[PDB]
Amino acid sequence: RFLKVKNWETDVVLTDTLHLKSTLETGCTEHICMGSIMLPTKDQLFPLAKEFLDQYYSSIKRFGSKAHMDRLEEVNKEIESTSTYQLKDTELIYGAKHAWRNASRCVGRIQWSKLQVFDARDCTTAHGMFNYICNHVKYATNKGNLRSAITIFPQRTDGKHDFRVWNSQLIRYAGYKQPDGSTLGDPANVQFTEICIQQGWKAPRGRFDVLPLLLQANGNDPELFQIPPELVLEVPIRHPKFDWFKDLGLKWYGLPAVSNMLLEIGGLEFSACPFSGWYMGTEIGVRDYCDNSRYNILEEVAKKMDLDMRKTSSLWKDQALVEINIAVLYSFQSDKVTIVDHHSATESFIKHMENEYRCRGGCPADWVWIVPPMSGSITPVFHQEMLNYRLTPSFEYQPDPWNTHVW
Amino acid sequence: RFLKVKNWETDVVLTDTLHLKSTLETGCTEHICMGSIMLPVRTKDQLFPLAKEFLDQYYSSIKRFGSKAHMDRLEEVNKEIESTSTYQLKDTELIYGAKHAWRNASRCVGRIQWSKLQVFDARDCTTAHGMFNYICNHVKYATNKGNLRSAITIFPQRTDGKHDFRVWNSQLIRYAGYKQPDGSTLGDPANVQFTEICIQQGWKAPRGRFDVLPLLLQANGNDPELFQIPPELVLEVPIRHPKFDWFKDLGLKWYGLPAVSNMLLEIGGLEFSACPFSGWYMGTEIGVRDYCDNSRYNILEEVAKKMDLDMRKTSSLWKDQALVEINIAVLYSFQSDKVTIVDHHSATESFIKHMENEYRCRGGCPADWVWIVPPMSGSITPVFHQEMLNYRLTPSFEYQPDPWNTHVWK
Ligand code: HEM
Ligand code: HEM
Ligand SMILES: N=C(NCCC[C@H](N)C(=O)N[C@H]1CN[C@H](C(N)=O)C1)N[N+](=O)[O-]
Ligand SMILES: N=C(NCCC[C@H](N)C(=O)N[C@H]1CN[C@H](C(N)=O)C1)N[N+](=O)[O-]
Ligand SMILES: C[C@H](O)[C@H](O)[C@H]1CNc2nc(N)[nH]c(=O)c2N1
Ligand SMILES: C[C@H](O)[C@H](O)[C@H]1CNc2nc(N)[nH]c(=O)c2N1
Ligand SMILES: [Zn+2]
Repeated sequence: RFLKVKNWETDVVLTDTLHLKSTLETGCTEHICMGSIMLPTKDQLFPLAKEFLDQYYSSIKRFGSKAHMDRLEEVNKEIESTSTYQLKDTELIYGAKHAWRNASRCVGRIQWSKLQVFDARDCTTAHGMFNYICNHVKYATNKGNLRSAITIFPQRTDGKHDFRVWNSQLIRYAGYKQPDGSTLGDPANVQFTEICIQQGWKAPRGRFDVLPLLLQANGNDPELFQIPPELVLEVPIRHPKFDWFKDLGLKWYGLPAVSNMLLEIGGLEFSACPFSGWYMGTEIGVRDYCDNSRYNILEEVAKKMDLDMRKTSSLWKDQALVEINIAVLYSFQSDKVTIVDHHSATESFIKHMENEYRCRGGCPADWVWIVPPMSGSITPVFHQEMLNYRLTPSFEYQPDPWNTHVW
Repeated sequence: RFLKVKNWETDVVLTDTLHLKSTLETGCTEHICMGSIMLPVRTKDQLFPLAKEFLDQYYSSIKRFGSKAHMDRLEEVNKEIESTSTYQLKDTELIYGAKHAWRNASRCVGRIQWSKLQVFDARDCTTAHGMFNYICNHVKYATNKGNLRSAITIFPQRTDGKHDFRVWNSQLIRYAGYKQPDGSTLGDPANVQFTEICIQQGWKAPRGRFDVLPLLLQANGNDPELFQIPPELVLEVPIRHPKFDWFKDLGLKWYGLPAVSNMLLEIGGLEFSACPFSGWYMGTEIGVRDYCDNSRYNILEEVAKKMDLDMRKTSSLWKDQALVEINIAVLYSFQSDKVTIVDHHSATESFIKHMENEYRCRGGCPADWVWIVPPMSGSITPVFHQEMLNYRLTPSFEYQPDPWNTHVWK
């Protein structure tokens, strides 16, 4: 059926048909919605490859052409002979860009077409991966003028020769469980921070220690590598009015780079495909700094501001939250490091949504993830009905490597 | 089938079995989620089974399932339906049904209070004047001079669909809205259409910024009638700030009693089209939505100016800063005038405790994440980190089309 999506702030109604092309399951049913759940053969391969190629040739205005038929049959024969196939560079680039385009949880998709794709399919060792990663980090960082990019390592074969980046993000801070029972550094990485130790790393036992890369090539055991400190751009956090802010000793990295997801293109699976863009202010100030299970710094900032913390009704938590986020955006803009505020980011997404509806007939979006973690209703996306569904190519979650690896 | 729900902040995992008793559809499919969509005369046939389900639930609740009383009631109702095409609920069943419709309301964060609902039986009402009296008594009871008490008033159920009882107002108390020929709006933009209907029906509008609308009441399917709610019964709170003396000069105020009056209460197959209910406000409803929505009073700018914030670039978060102070103002004003109100931190914390309790004693708690998470400071409230399952259980409250779109004028 043809579904319609309305914006209750502007009355604008959009009709969605793109969902009719969805193939994967959402996790919901006619009786139950699981919209807030974080994680809901040669015979299988060709139809997938066919699906992909058809849309590829359709995008290049050559659907049903000789070239299309030729390619479709070449891949077909290749699969029947090699149980798999290889994507042309042009197809790989198209696929990576569309996987981003179809990422329902990403609010920054208005940038989808500008993706720089690095073909790392000729890689064979961990030192090789380290080289490709350093180059990606340096390219995307661009002295502070961040550029979107993704590096694609060799596709899956027999499931035993998988390339995998063990880190969840190329750049993250370590976490250590102290005697006090408390946590030093980022609590979210405690476990990983230990697998590094349990592997050889020499943790400076610090609050903000950039973790090392744990690279896995061809299924072998992962190796560690220190990212050239000179390549890891960091920003000191200070408030544009509270001189005492710098005394908190807070800093964060400028390059957000997810490295544990799986890129699926035409049936082929790329288990190591780290990608990076740039931060939206709230990701750091609200989630990394204020989540109770993270650096949880609200009380500290609350105290230094001297606001009544006796009653929650004084909204001291809210007041403190705003100041921390103003500081983050100020520190990044002052160090000339790319970053976008939730107001600007959400405005762009709405524009992107309208473009996608009139050009592709729709745009899968996960409201739960798209609406910012603070000031939700004062951003335009809060009032925008959204339809979530899965389209391929796509980025998927996958089990951690240390829970499936056979040393 | 068992369904696990996890809180990523506490790692506490809960198991849901209650969904197995869900019957109504959600709108979602196995290929698409419609979780963020605002809006996703029965026959004797589909009536007794609906009646049976409810009665079994009721007798099981009082530990009398299978009792002679339980069996006799089923026979009584069956005979009634086949004999008259419908049936009448006993007072006890109505109270149980009303409380559970609230308990099952997936979009309500105030459910920890469900068992404390005061139910007023207005099923003997026959005229609009009759309805007005019942509503006035409800408003006075619930207000209780500022110490708000939850309540619901239930008018006669639907019969053939042509004698419906309806409260045309969306809320018992709301401010009028007026569109100016220059395109601007005086008052609350959200109530312009209804305000026009009221004027056309003869209401003499004072055309101000905060004029309490009159009640438009429909009884027995007849044309609706206008009634002014006694001013002395409408509790209002002047909004001021604890530190900003200029805030009060913004001339802002709001009523203390939120009273939804356009929903349909479904109990055991019976439909009650007029069932106004009220509780008390959570601060953000007024401060964030009624005052700051671009399509409502939209006071962000004026407030940001007076605070002299840097409004040249959004990156200064002047909207966020102004938003917090306005919400501080709302909470402070209500508490000072001793009118019940709850902040979002307290309300969401209570909901989490309610939800965990329900999972243990009931086996589940349907919840709509999109609606439960507050419209400001989302992630610093426990609910943001709580996975929730949304499904429909009956008794329940449902939306129904606006009466002016379906009413046959006499
Ligand atoms: C251009 C700048 C970009 C911005 C402003 C942006 C912003 C966002 C934000 C705010 C989120 C939510 C993060 C979280 O809460 O964990 C997100 C998620 C995501 N983005 Fe983007 N993004 C950008 C670039 C990218 C790129 C380059 C790709 C891939 C090629 C991408 C793929 C995704 C995916 C797959 C998710 C969901 C990840 C998950 O489930 O953890 N994004 N993005
Ligand atoms: C004790 C005070 C109560 C509080 C703090 C509370 C709070 C809330 C809030 C914050 C919402 C969302 C409002 C919106 O964004 O439009 C809501 C919705 C709702 N509540 Fe409660 N509530 C309370 C009492 C009640 C009562 C007495 C009932 C019924 C007997 C009830 C039934 C519902 C329903 C059905 C909805 C959804 C209405 C809609 O879809 O517009 N609530 N409540
Ligand atoms: N802006 C981002 N954001 C995505 C990565 C940063 C994000 N703030 C983060 O820490 N994501 C983690 C933590 N929670 C997610 C999960 N799925 O559990 C992954 N990416 N980009 O390429 O520009
Ligand atoms: N706290 C409430 N809140 C619900 C009523 C107030 C709410 N803020 C409101 O104005 N609801 C309207 C506007 N949006 C809803 C809709 N369905 O479109 C109804 N109720 N209570 O019983 O205590
Ligand atoms: C339980 C709930 O799904 C979870 O807390 C989600 C909510 N929305 C989110 N939205 C974004 N962007 N990022 C997140 O990590 C989350 N967490
Ligand atoms: C489109 C989206 O569903 C809509 O804006 C919803 C979001 N969450 C909400 N949550 C509450 N409590 N109240 C609302 O009116 C809404 N509006
Ligand atoms: Zn759903």
